[PDB]
Amino acid sequence: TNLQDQTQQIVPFIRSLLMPTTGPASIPDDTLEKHTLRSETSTYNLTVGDTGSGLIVFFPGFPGSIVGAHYTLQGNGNYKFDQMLLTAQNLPASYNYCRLVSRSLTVRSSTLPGGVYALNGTINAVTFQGSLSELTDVSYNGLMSATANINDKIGNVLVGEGVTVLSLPTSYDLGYVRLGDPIPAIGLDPKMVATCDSSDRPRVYTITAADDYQFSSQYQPGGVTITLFSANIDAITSLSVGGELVFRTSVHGLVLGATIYLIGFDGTTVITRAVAANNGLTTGTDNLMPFNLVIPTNEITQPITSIKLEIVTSKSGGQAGDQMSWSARGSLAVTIHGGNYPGALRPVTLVAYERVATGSVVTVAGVSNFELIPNPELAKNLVTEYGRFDPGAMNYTKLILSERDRLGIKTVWPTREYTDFREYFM
Amino acid sequence: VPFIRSLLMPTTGPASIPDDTLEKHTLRSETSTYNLTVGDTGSGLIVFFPGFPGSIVGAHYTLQGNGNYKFDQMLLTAQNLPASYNYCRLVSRSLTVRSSTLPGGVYALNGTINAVTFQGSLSELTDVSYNGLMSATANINDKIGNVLVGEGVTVLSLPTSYDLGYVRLGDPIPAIGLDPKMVATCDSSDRPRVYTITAADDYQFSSQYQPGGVTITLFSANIDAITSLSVGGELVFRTSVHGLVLGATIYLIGFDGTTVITRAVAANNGLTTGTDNLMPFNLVIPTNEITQPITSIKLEIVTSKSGGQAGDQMSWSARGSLAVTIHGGNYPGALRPVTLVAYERVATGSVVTVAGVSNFELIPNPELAKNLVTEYGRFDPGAMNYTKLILSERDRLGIKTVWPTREYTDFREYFM
Amino acid sequence: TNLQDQTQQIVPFIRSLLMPTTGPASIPDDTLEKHTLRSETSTYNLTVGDTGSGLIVFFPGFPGSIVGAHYTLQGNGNYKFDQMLLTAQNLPASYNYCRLVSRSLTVRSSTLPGGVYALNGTINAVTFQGSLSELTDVSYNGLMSATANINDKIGNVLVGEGVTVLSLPTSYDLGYVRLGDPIPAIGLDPKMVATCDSSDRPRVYTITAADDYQFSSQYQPGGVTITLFSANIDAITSLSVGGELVFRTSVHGLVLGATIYLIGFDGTTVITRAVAANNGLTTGTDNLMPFNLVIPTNEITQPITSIKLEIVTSKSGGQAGDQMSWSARGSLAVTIHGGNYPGALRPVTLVAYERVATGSVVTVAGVSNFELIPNPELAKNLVTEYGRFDPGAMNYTKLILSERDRLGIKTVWPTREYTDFREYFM
Amino acid sequence: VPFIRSLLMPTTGPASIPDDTLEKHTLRSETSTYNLTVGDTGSGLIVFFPGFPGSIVGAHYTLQGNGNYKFDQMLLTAQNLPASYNYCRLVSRSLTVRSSTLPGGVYALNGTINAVTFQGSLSELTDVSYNGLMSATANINDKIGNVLVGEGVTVLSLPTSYDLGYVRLGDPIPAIGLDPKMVATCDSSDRPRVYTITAADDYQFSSQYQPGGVTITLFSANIDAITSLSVGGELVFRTSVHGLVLGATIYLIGFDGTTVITRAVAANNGLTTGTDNLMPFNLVIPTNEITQPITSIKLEIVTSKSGGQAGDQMSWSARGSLAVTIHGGNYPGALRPVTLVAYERVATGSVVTVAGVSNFELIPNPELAKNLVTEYGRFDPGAMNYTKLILSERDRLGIKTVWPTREYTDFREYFM
Repeated sequence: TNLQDQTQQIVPFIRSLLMPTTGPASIPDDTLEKHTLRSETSTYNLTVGDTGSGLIVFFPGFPGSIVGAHYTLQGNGNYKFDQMLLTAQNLPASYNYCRLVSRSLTVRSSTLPGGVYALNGTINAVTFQGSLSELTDVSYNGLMSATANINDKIGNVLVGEGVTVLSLPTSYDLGYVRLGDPIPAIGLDPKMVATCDSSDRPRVYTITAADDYQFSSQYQPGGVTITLFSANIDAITSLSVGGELVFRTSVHGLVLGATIYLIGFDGTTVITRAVAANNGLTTGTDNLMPFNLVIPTNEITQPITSIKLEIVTSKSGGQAGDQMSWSARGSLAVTIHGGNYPGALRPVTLVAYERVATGSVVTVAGVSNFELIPNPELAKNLVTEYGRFDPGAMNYTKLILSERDRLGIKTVWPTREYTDFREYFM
Repeated sequence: VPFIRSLLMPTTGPASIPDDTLEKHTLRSETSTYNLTVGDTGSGLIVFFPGFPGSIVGAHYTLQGNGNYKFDQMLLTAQNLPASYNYCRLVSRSLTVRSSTLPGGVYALNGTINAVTFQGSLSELTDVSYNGLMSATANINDKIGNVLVGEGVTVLSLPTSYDLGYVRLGDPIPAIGLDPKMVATCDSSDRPRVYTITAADDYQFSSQYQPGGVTITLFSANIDAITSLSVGGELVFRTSVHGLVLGATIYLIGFDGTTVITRAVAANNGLTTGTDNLMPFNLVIPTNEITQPITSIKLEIVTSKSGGQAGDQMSWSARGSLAVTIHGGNYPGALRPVTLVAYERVATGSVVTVAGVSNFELIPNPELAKNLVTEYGRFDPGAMNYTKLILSERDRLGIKTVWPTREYTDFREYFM
Repeated sequence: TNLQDQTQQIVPFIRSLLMPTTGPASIPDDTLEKHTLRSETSTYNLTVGDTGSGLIVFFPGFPGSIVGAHYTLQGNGNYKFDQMLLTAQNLPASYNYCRLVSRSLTVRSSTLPGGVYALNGTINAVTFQGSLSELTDVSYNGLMSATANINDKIGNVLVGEGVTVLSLPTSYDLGYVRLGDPIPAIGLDPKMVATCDSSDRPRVYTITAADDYQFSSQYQPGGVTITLFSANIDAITSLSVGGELVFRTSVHGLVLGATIYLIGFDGTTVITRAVAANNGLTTGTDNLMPFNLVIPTNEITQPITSIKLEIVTSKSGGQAGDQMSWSARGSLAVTIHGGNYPGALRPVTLVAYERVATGSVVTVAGVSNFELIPNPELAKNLVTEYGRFDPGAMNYTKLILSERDRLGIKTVWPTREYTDFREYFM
Repeated sequence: VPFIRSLLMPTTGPASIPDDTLEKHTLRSETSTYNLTVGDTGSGLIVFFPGFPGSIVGAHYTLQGNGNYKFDQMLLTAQNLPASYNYCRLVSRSLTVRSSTLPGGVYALNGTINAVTFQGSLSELTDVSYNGLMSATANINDKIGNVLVGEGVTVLSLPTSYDLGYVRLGDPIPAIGLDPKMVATCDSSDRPRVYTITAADDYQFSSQYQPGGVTITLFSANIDAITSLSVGGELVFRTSVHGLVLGATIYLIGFDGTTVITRAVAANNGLTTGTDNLMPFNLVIPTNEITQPITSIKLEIVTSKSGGQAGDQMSWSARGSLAVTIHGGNYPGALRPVTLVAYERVATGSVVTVAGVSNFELIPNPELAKNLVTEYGRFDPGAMNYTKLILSERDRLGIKTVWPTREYTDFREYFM
């Protein structure tokens, strides 16, 4: 395939929705705003590990320049993070706002490593209607029993034929999200950043960590470490943590220390942020540590599945054999900025492969169709205008999406079936 | 259809928006008039907020004999909307700026007008000068230049988005306290705008001891704010020199560069060596003390060591991230469409006249909802498609946002 | 006049060269290169002084955002720098290269203050084929003796009529000019700038400052200051000073210091840079101070007219009325980076106004057409392409400019003669 | 062979450029061939200079197991042209990147190619990865994606400018010296590129005493060099502490992060209290020390204290600005047009074959000019207008700078 950008190719909405490789249109709905169309590609040659198996989490509907992430299944039974898939152009560096019109990806392996003379490999895929940590079984086999819809899952497509991910809409009449763009700033630190993050429709978890949890342990050198909770969260962008815990004690000479851990999908620790240090407890008094954590977007290198609180307690001068004890009563509220905008976390497409030869490649190639608002430096030079009026396009989209089971339009295609559906729709 | 009559001619009256937000409301229309005296250089800037749901129409700035501006006042509406209403929604707005002096001869008085419609907020502009306004947009019909003040400029509010919820105005809720200066309101909160400022990344600071302490500015960053704001986060300090005392102060800086609000965030933090020291940030700033618009934020750090020897070294190391939250910031209209009207060197003793009409979809507070009847919008089919068609053909029909006023009179007679 | 910005309107080069407010065209020549067409306005309400007189020094042909400079005239016959006349869009912020296509300015004072019944003022205006500090007589009457051509000057134009300035070409087949564009760079100092300068066709002034020059004076406490030379130079953008002076003496214990001044058009010192610091001398041996100066563009707030070198000599062990003496032999060079580009300094138009009523205005309004090359952030999002082919345009331009004394085409027009010429050509 | 045939098909044979530059010369055609060995990950980056007037074709980089790159070699033409010629112009150039590995079965081997043509230099690219190449331009005839290595890509050189003079090849001049490894050349001088870096604008430094001193990096900036450069300017150091001494070093960093060239700029430079202290910069970097192209530059000041004591204070403050002249840097083709061809994950045991042909107009050195005849160019009127007619209508005819090899083969067949 000889890919070219289609951003000067004017197209109706109904073609650009189902065939996103044609070019961008604008979304016909009640949001009237001056904007700019841009069609953006993404080309990858993913590497096959030593077992032949993997997992390609796709994020269809994401209103920005993240497509997904690739993982390699290790030999012991775990996953290991390879890289996050992106789009071609870094969209925060030139545009403030964004809104996804359509998207289509293509996963295929057909090109025979150097000492190999036969082709091997199969593909299972679904489209799960929740976030990545919400999914209960992420195997190759158990991936299929994730949804009850027939059209949202496909089974044992050969890896040479390939699969095709199609982005069906999560909503309309949506607002433009704010891309995480730098704002002008000067500081004494040369590696100082400041961004304007995506903030409309946030996601808030609340975690009751302890409701009078009694602690009891003996003295040890260096302290005693427990883990107060290990709840699951969902994060591709920035996030903040708030709340408190309230401590009571009857033993003198205790100091406290807490830390927050953010664990990725593959199980490794992504971020360690210290919370308390040299926090001396006083008996007969509700004393407390507050939680004021703000984690920026660039700290996140891979997606995040869980969050964890470890607390290190140690007596100052007991030194031999004595008790240590405290109680905890508090609640904390984790806020994910822009977590409930439909598409940022909600539809998750998983494409897993098996049996593919070691050292072979799995080629992922796609094209995204956005609509944007420029930043102050690019708006001096580029023209924005309202969308071209087309009546009866929204009704025809509602018609197609309502009568979808009999027309056989699916969000996860075999490539040979998507191709002659496309040629019939031509 | 009465909606494009109320949209292209907002002095005619209000009409309800034909979209799918079906809520009981009442239509009200409110005027804003001002006779603006002119400065000693004759020049200045009028920033407009045309899509803004609320009483705030604009802001006035006068340009000094230097290059810097000076805040004059805030252009508001006739009556206060949060004193009698809870929710609000903008239908349309028109705003005329003219010099009401009328020369008695043939050659006119001094002063011309530039007028651009910038598609981002106020602090995102690069050049705010009179010449430098006409770079800020590349659209042919969002800017007009070199228009005489005797003719005038008229500013129109074209939509930024439809299907928008009603926004809560900054209305007083019933509250009692011991301080007679207590103000408790219910601010606009839907669609926040959040900044994240990684201020320090293992930054080191070293200085000689001085009496009183050494003050540095850790960062400065451009943010936009007209209403309630909040700062939260944490800086983390490590040191090895004993006996340091830390104190931080936040700042909010205006469009004229003058400091609006100073809040001492941390005071008398004593550092401990070999541990991990905390300076957590907890600020809420109410709307009632935002006197002018806010353009940037600053953070100053003042460190000092008890003991007092002139050869002493003080040193610490910093890392952290802080987050600034603008409540109701990413609502379309509250900050993003900004119209600037700059007049240069008008004659001394001249009067510049601002006069307009705004049209609303309001919802009354409970003491006045005993007397006002609210009801659903009057249904007309095809108003939305005809609005979409007229705005799709905006370039060929010559519908602008700023213009000369006589061109708008010729447009208005041709449209009626 | 209600100015609008026409860059979306194509035009031939003959209509854009003679009537540059119509729109931008592409220069037909053998410089074949992908570019974008950009046309820019510039509007000013200049303030008249207390005497009513002044001067407007334009720069027709400058390949950048600098149009000119305004100087008011003081009550004691001196001048005083008001401001720089610039283009609306800062072109180095978003473009890297630049050629000028056309330009057309208009000076006019039709409006008058609130109580005044009558309108005063007359204009002289000349086009001078040399640089700014080469002009010998800058008086109101002495402008007319700056050129011998019928069409490069006009006098006694009433200020309510106005004067129009048109830039006829100085050359063709010129390369583009590297604008003073910002660079990606990080440093410790937060107010760090680093630019890529205009450097094609530089200008060199060499100055033999001394040739066995003998100094002798009595001892004053602190030393005496003497001015070794001063010379007329020409600089708007960055320049460099390089060279060396070699000192030789026979009096024990002397301390030398040197400082370089740069003077504006009005006489005030723009830039001071020290060259020698405490620089002790040695008897019986030639010892030397070198010159290594780099002046960036943003240090220069007004056009530079002369350069000066003051040398401060001193004696460490003070004694009442003893002799001090030295000798000098050295030559230093000044390199105005990109000074010899035809248009950047070589033609200058001066528009002097007299007897305008005080407190009134003088209004400068123009249109400048360019051909530019975007920066790496804007070339992601803007289409650039080759110029439009029209044969015989270059020959017709050469014919028009060969017979300009017969056809009556001039650089300095009076207004409404340009209007009836414009309506006849249209 | 005419010019318009030699421009679009450079394998045909060389012609001379029809323009107003009449000079006795001789025209020439050179062929360069490189069989390339693919690294362990399988990916890399070939960076072509499609308009370079001399005999430097490109540079191979290899992507490692981490994110880093490694320099392989500078790809060159067949003969070293500065050994035998003085001056040059480039007429045309065409290069071809594919694998000559000819699969036996039905399916092919691993490997794809991206390719873009970027209109600025190499250190001006924001993202240089495989995926991030195809964002670097907006023209659809300057980028292509997922091209198989079995098909391959083809790079064509279209003009950046015409009516440009010759450039001096870096030929050696006759010289004698005591040192046997003495190099003296005459290199490219016309149309320089000058950078101005205000390195410190009243910066202030403060630190404790340490043995060996404290090293701090003053600035870092992205420059461009394939041939010789120089550095000039000063720094004025003000201090207040006795016994200080300074020493600086300028590093030139390659495209892969590796330090290419280090030069001691000043050393054992003592500071005097209360006066200015000048540290002038005078560096000349010849062409032969540059092995891989330079994309960055640093300055690192090592402060120290004479007669030092533990825990003792040392501090200074500096101002100054610097100049960096790249000789022959603003000449069109030396640095400004750059074509990048990135290949990813080619199969194990496969070779990538860079092979092409370049056409020149050359003037010999005086040892070879006594045996070749040099003459004026051939006269063909209308070749320049026909060239302009082809290039002005480039999108309707579909003439690209990067081609698939099969589509350029089809173009070549129906252009014969």
